[PDB]
Amino acid sequence: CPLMVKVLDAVRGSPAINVAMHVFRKAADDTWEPFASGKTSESGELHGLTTEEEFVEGIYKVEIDTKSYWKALGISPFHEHAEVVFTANDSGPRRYTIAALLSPYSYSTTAVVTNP
Amino acid sequence: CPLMVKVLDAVRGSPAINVAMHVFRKAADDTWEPFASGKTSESGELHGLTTEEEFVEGIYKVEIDTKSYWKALGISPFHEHAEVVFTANDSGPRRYTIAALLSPYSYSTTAVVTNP
Amino acid sequence: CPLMVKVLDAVRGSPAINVAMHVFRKAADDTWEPFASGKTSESGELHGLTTEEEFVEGIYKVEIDTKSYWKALGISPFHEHAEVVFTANDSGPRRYTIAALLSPYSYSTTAVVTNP
Amino acid sequence: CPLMVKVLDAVRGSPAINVAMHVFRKAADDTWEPFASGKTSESGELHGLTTEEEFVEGIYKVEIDTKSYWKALGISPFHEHAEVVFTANDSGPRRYTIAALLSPYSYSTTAVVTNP
Ligand SMILES: Oc1cc(O)cc(/C=C/c2ccc(O)cc2O)c1
Ligand SMILES: Oc1cc(O)cc(/C=C/c2ccc(O)cc2O)c1
Ligand SMILES: Oc1cc(O)cc(/C=C/c2ccc(O)cc2O)c1
Ligand SMILES: Oc1cc(O)cc(/C=C/c2ccc(O)cc2O)c1
Ligand code: NA
Ligand code: NA
Ligand code: NA
Ligand code: NA
Repeated sequence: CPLMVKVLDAVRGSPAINVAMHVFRKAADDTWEPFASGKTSESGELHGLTTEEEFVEGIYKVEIDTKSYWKALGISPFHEHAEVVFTANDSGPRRYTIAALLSPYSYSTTAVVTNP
Repeated sequence: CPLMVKVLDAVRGSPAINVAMHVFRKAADDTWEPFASGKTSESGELHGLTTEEEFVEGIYKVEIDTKSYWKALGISPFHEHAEVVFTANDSGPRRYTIAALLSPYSYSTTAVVTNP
Repeated sequence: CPLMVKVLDAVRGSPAINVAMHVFRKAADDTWEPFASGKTSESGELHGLTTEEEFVEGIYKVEIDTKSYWKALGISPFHEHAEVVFTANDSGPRRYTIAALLSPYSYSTTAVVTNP
Repeated sequence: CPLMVKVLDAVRGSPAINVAMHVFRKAADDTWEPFASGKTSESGELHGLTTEEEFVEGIYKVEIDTKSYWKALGISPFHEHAEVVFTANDSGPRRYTIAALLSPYSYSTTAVVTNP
């Protein structure tokens, strides 16, 4: 799994389940092209977004729909989404885990990058 | 101050000085219109971005050039930038402080929203 | 200010007001000796904890009563308290700002250390 | 696994490997009794600290030796350790994952609490 996203809920102390996210890749004309999308599982994880062959060098954006998550819990949050923009694979293939820890007015995000 | 941004360095335990950022506002066609910009002071703060009259309801994006900050310290960071996307002023004017705490592979952000 | 503590609420997007904390200093027998205390102001800040002359080399512990803060909001939090343990003044006086960003099941803390 | 701890490195974008930690439980006389200890694996995880039978209701403290971790990388960090103090199992048995995201002058920590 070259790209995995894990989302945690800092209010409830749980994985953030059924969180939608969209991945984009910067095109040659500097526009954001749709790349992949999905929803987190009961473990707060989204696996299977891409493959080694498809996940080429580039600038990628993961846009996590935190707003819908909070609104479904009756909370009016601050952010429209949490987004993570990064260059991937520019020194050869790597495995990326993007983690996001969510609160209504705050988020933290980190990356774990491993060389297979 | 209708909109202030404060940036902190989690590696050195200091304000993040001379950090550049642009602020955009979403246009009716979903493109990002230039709205404000600047760089952080020696206190890690950027004041004077906008005025109360100009800062009306909209979706705003603060795009913080964290990559240039880390590169100046000889550190190859994960993110291209840190971005904070939020609706502002939908219930009339508020004062917004956006804080960002930076590490090479991670950032945390929070908002303090106060009614004038 | 030799030692200041700032506390933020990640659920409500506000300073964390009226948050109680005690500061201890490690004694020669490894017990924690009372050193300072107070509660945060309407700005979420606690100033005036110590003076430069009294604040010498030692291991200090700031114990922030986050549990009482969340319980006052009807929220059952995870932590008994947030604690920040650090050596201070080992290279002579410095000014320390300890910031804590609170959620019910999570907290983040950072330090800003400045040379007078 | 009733208690698991996961530690991540925000500077290097990696699991925090070989991080020592000590777990204590508050005794009837309000002292901290040694409860368990171990070191994180190559995945940054420490499993097997305790068992369902041993992990009774109580106040627990996880003290993560972040100082030695940073010093081994040539970094003089701010904190002596990162500590997590919490009541466990007071409504019946739960499974706890404690996560900590480490930087030299900052740490974030969260808990995921699940009912088996
Ligand atoms: O506490 C810490 C930890 C750590 O990993 C690095 C530093 C200092 C970094 C640094 C790099 C380049 C430069 O021109 C100046 C600097 O201070 C301080
Ligand atoms: O943006 C958010 C999110 C969220 O989950 C809760 C709040 C407000 C909480 C609250 C609770 C008790 C009280 O007396 C006052 C309060 O404001 C605001
Ligand atoms: O651990 C963390 C995470 C994070 O996202 C922010 C902070 C501190 C933010 C901050 C905001 C306003 C202000 O006047 C001062 C501040 O330090 C601390
Ligand atoms: O306090 C924080 C802040 C933050 O941004 C992330 C975490 C947890 C991240 C995480 C990453 C990979 C994984 O397999 C599991 C995880 O829990 C904890
Ligand atoms: Na290359
Ligand atoms: Na409105
Ligand atoms: Na010294
Ligand atoms: Na009980």
